[PDB]
Amino acid sequence: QNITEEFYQSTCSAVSKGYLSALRTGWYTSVITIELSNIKEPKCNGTDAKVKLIKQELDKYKNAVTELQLLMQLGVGSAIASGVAVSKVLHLEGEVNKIKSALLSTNKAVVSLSNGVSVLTSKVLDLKNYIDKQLLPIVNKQSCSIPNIETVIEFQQKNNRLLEITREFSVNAGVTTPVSTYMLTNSELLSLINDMPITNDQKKLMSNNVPIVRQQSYSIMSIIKEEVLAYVVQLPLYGVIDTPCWKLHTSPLCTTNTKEGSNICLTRTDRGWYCDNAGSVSFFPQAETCKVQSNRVFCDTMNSLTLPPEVNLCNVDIFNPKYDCKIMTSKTDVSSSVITSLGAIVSCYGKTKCTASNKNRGIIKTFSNGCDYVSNKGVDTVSVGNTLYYVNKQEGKSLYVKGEPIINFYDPLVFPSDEFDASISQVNEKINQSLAFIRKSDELLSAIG
Amino acid sequence: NITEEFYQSTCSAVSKGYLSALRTGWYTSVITIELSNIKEPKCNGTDAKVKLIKQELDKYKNAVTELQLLMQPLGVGSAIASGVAVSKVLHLEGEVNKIKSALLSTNKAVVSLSNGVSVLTSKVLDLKNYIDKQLLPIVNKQSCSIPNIETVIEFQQKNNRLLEITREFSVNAGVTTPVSTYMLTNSELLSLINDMPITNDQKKLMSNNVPIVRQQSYSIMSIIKEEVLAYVVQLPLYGVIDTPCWKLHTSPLCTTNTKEGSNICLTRTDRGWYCDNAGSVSFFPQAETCKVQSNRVFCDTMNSLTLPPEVNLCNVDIFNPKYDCKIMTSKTDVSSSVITSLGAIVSCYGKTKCTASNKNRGIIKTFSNGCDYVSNKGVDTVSVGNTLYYVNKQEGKSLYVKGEPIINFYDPLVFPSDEFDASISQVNEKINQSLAFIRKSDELLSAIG
Amino acid sequence: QNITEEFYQSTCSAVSKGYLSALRTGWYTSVITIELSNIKEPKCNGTDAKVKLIKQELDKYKNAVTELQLLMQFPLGVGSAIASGVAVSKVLHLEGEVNKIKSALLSTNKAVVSLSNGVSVLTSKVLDLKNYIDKQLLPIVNKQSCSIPNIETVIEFQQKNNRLLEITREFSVNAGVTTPVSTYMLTNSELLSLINDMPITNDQKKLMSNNVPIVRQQSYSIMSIIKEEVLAYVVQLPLYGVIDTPCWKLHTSPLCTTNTKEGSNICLTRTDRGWYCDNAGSVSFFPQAETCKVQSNRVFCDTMNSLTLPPEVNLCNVDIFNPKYDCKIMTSKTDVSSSVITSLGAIVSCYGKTKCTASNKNRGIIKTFSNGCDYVSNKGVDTVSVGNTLYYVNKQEGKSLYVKGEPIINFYDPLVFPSDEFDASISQVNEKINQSLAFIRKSDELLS
Amino acid sequence: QNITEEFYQSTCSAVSKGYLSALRTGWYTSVITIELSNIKEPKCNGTDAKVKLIKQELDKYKNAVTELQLLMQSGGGGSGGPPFPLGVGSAIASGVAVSKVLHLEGEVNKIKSALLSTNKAVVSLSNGVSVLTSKVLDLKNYIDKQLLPIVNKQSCSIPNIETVIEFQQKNNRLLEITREFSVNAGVTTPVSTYMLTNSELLSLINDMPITNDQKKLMSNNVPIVRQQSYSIMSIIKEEVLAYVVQLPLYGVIDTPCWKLHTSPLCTTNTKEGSNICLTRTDRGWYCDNAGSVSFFPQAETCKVQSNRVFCDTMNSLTLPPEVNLCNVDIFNPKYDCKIMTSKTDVSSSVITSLGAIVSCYGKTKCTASNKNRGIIKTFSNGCDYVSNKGVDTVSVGNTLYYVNKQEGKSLYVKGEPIINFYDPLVFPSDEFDASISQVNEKINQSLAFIRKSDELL
Repeated sequence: QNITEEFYQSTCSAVSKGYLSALRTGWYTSVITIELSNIKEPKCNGTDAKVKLIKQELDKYKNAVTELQLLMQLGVGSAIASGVAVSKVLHLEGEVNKIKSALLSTNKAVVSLSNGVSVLTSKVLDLKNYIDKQLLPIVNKQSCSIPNIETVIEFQQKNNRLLEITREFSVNAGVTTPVSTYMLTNSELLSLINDMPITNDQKKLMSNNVPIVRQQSYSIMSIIKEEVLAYVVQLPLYGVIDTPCWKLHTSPLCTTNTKEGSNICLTRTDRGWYCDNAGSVSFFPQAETCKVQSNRVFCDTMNSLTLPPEVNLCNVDIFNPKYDCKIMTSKTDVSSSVITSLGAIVSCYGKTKCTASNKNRGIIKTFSNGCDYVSNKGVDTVSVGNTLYYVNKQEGKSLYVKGEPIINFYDPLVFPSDEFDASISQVNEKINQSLAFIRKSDELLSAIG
Repeated sequence: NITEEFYQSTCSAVSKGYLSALRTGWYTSVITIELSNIKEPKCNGTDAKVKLIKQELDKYKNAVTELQLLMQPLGVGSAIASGVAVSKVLHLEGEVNKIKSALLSTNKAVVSLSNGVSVLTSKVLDLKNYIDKQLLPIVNKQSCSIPNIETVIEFQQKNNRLLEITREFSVNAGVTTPVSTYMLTNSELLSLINDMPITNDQKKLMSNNVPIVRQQSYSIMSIIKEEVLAYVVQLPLYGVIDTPCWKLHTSPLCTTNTKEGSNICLTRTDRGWYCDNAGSVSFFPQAETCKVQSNRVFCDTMNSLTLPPEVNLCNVDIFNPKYDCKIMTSKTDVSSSVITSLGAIVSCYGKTKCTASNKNRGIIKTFSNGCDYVSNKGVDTVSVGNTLYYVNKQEGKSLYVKGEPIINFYDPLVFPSDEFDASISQVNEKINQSLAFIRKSDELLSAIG
Repeated sequence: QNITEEFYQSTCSAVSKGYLSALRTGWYTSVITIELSNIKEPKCNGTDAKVKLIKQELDKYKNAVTELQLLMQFPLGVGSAIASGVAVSKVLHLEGEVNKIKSALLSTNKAVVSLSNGVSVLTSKVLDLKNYIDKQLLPIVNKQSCSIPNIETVIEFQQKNNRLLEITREFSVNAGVTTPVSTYMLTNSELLSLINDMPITNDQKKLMSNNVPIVRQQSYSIMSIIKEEVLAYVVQLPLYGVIDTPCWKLHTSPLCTTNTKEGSNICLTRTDRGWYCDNAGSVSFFPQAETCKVQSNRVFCDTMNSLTLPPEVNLCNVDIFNPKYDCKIMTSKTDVSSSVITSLGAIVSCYGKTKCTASNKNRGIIKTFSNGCDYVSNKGVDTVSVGNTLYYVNKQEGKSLYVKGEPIINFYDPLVFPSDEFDASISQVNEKINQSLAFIRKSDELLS
Repeated sequence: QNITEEFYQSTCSAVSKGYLSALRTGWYTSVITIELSNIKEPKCNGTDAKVKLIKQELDKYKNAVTELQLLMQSGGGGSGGPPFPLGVGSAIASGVAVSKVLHLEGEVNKIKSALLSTNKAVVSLSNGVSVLTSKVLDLKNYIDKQLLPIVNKQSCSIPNIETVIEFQQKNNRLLEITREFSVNAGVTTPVSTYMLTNSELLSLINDMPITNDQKKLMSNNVPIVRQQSYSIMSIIKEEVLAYVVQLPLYGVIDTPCWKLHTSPLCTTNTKEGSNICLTRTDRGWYCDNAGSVSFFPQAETCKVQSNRVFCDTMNSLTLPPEVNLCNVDIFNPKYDCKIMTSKTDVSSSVITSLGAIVSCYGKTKCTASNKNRGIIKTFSNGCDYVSNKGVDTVSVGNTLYYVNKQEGKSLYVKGEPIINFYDPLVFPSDEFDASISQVNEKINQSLAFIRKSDELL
């Protein structure tokens, strides 16, 4: 493999490349079912120790049932419209029954619902069969033939799943992310992925990264009726796979020459993850949304902006004519560090002491005032002020790109020092507007001399 | 049962499993309408029913008048030359009389005409009977009996077919295709199919695909003389049937190696329908010259090429030695899509958006730059740029043939880049030529010592 | 509306601007039904003339029903237009669906119905031959003794049956899919009622309602099923997702040199002629002339017959040598006189001894053309005459402008000009010229 | 359940009306106790398998108790546990106050006596605060009776498998309670069924001193109540474990609410940087509240059921009702509508209660489509609105959004986008926060400077 990183001394930024995309574009929903002997209710004259335990469990099971019935009843959207769509179909009368019939002969079917959706169906727990067979004869009459100890233990363990489904939805109000292991066993998810109408490339991918698939899935609680508990599991579908990705890291760029509170600072405002997606670039500004396993980036495109491919030119030539590169400005000469994919960017301003260091021989570099970068080869920690940032130790090849820090090119009298969201062109229009005051208030003075 | 293979090497796909029905020849039959001779009313009465009956007389008379005017890499065919031959004989002296002689006592007979043209003939409407027995009796006398009201209504209905046949001929120079229920009702068309020198399975074939027969038939106005209207119907004769047909779709195949249009492009040009036929392959290159009902394929051999069965090897290995697969080359860096029988070929080039999507799930593939394929297995639409295509949803078995796109074997500087219809060998002729020059004139530059 | 045209003297091509888009991007399907009576040929042993006329029409109805039962069983791309409406057709083929629509319509003639593959469609009962036959016609003729029918019953049944036969006739020669959707398939009032009931914006309703003929052209009628005494056929209507974006039309004509020795000229023709409409930040390009239909200043096109181009395609009109987009051209040596009549003008390519003329209906010849590519507005011009061909100029009113400049065929050296290129570009010709220059200069340094 | 929505073209913003308030206005706190055994660690020699299992389960019980002691001393749960103009609260401030009273003298004993013949009582504390008090678990009774004569003696008597099993289950709730606390420094949200079973919480809701309408609202929306409730570890002493539970109190109910969605409003009149932008910034939830309008600007301090909006006023501002006049005329006289300006030409879509807002700028593929019909509108540059009338998705670039398919009626209010009235040569585009009037000033300043400057030249 190859993950590489370039550091642009001119812009105090770093682009780390070599990653492969896997972006969520679509959803697949499936219906999961637990089938309950709700009909059950215990009464009998027997009072063995082993009887009490089964009666206690029946109250637990019967409680979870009654509670579950009460519980039944930036770019903005709703993530779970697909699952809620299947949930509302399930409430149509007999739609639940279609599932029961299909799941009579095996525990995994493909039922086509009334809205023309063909969805995987799984029975994952058969509590009606266990109770009605091994339990109901025990506690229906009064002579209440006492069970063996293994039935006390077995019913208790089967009932455990149902109890922690109900615990989950007493605090989640029906919708969880990630979908939990009681919601769906890892073994069941693996069998679901194996049965999904997708490429064999996708199936291998979803199986390799089940933990990621969990975090990007939704459990949506649907119905309890006709002795069936049904909930929808909504899984990610990655339409984009193996396009190039790259991550942008950005730190402030300031003037060190002035030795006061008055200095101009400029920063690339467009950091985050980047992906090629259908002839454009999908950009994820909250890099908190993109999970990375190995060199693969798993993002949900619902959290992206779509940008023209020319945005990549702000990493080559920040002053290019083709893309209006976005920057911010401030007058805060504050030192900080940004740990990158296999390196570290340091901005060191003021009287702060900035260290690069190695766990075998202590301090191995002192930083000048200004913006600098070090590779993760021969550096373990980077210290800025009272902060010790450890550095990522993933293997890869780093590169230092030398250039004049572009903050030097700006003339501090006329610099718009407090631009929150501006660009390279927005800043020059502000500069030239300020020189407009300069020529006009000057040659007005040249009327009397 | 329809199957499909997509060859990724050559950006093409074959749809197998269809059954031939090829137009081998023609069957020409003569259709007669018996007409009373024009007798202008010569009657004075002014009841509204006489006015109405006279009005319909002039529609009839001005229709006989209109028909009197009317009577007086591929090959290049003459479609109705078969039917016109029969029409030409009827124009002869004493031939229309032969039709009358054989049709006094039947509504159908086989008549010998002078040129050895012995053709079946049918009398389909007898207006001379109706006019001379019921109508002009009242209206040809100097003072006219004023008619039945039901005679007014019935005469209009009887005359309707004669008027409509005249209209169809009058706006079509006398030749009509498809053949309508006015030239030939479905009752008579089925009757004629019962009496052709075809095998019974061919009689069944036509009698079930009657719309197809009509589309491929002609109706040639021939003569109006001797109280007789006659026109020639030309019905297709399907002499080769139930033999295997496969359809070849092809799409452009280009390198994406460089950006900014430095690419070379290659496209198979043999796209169309192929059918086994008497030890050869009939090739129909204009997929409109074929119709498809169910898994059947009605093609017209007149628009066909006869190819040796070795042409099929181009689908197996495009660099086979026996057949020289027709290819074209250009630099067309545009995106396109072909809907196959149970899939879609996508040739996504440049920076276009190309996706396959499912109606309930959303985007499920996002194609990379190059030639790919999706099957209708869980795919409902393909979108290329702004164009949205719908895939066929028939039940089928589609196989992806992995291989290397042969546009990469070719060097981008030896490539004859604008050849309309060359072959693999004709290009390798020009690669061999353009190569041989450079090595010589570069080795000629060696001996400057 | 304001229409403008510019003639680019440098590329022998004019661009008409100012049209307004209506690009069909999706389909809507409706199920149109005719409720039938399906009663057998009658046992009434009767002879009166009004009985005979009724029997003739009944066997017309029977034959039409049986005729319908037997019905069932270049840089561009390729699709199936009716694939959307064939979805709904085969939903109907499943038992249960026909009963659904029958229940929804036995009390009212218009409905919204949810078919079981997940589609909600408007459905209409347009003709009810069941209850007419069963209550006016079946009574008197299902008995061996026939009551003689009324005459106005004979006239009316023949009128009602007429639509069923006409729809049968249309389906019978068109394999069961028809375009345009006739007035027998859907009368004008029924269409405007559908348009009202569509879940479309209140603007698209105005567009379709005021362009009913064009909606007919880009629509389909799909014969679907007969059973349960119900005839149903699916009607598929255009949905113009793109509306009122700017559109423009590009006209092109061969641009050649004029120097005189027959067989010693190089030619060069822009090849991107067709319709262009702005569409979702790109340019949809309709290179087939037939596909786009122009009514008023509006251009109706089917997006499935289009190629999507980067917006920089438009720069080919202001600068064919532009850095960004490689403009598509073809070359040759075969130069003939020919004219292209534009939206509000005419391009004349006059070459050789051919005489070329523009003339007014009163002033006679108002222009005589020089050899080479030229233009003339439709202002005070009625006909253009190139050789023995007389073209008429369009008399649409609009403003036009003559962008003067040097024909680019002049810049090219005839002795290296690639004169065979069929589908080439400005840059492809540039590559081939630089190549042929090098070969000649290669042999020059390899003569020394 | 008549949800309706209007879209204002002039300001690029839609309002959903017809929701019902359920506002959290205050807190109810109740004390919950678990009786504990002061059992010393097993004192006997025993090696039977079942003696081992009971010994282990006692250690889990004993360890969990010293763990809970570690919480109640180091800290004790007593903690201090926002956008542009908002305030800053202290959620557990109410509950911790009751937690500290329990550390006083005899307040533990008042409860212990008050919960002797019952397991639910009312205690009036040493400060006059009357709190419901519930004993949920009695481990002292079980450990001392069924469990102590085994461990007490010099040689352990072997227990049953049933005693081994039943103790594992009685012990369980105490351990899970200790787990939750040990991982949260003794303050937990939401309140779990371990902290408080649905049986206990619905019984607790009934006994509370609140209206009948409040009881109905709370007893139905149990998960929302759990999400909005805190559980504060308080004290372990006196052989009693007691923790405070802080429940939301809905003092405002059934008043009308509405939600405002906004999007950028950018001039399309030019190419690339020449465009200038306006955007309303008062988006969020509004509810009529005591003749004022409570504004919830983070719409996710609110949770939404059918028709019903559960907001928390700690994240609210209080506004005069004239604020709604911003949704009929952004240039109104009474209230100064707050906006923001920029030069940011990137497309964006908002999903509303029953519609979609699309801000298509530059060259994005902005599109709204249907499951079975395909694209039913391609947006052109500007700010447009589509309802969910047979609309299932909206695509902006590569991003697919699903429209709300809520059943309701939608109104498109036509108007001139106000961004077209502003002179782009003298327009201010820095404003993180500004009002309509504040922008008119900065334009009055600039245009009146050129009044004087035109004079002198």
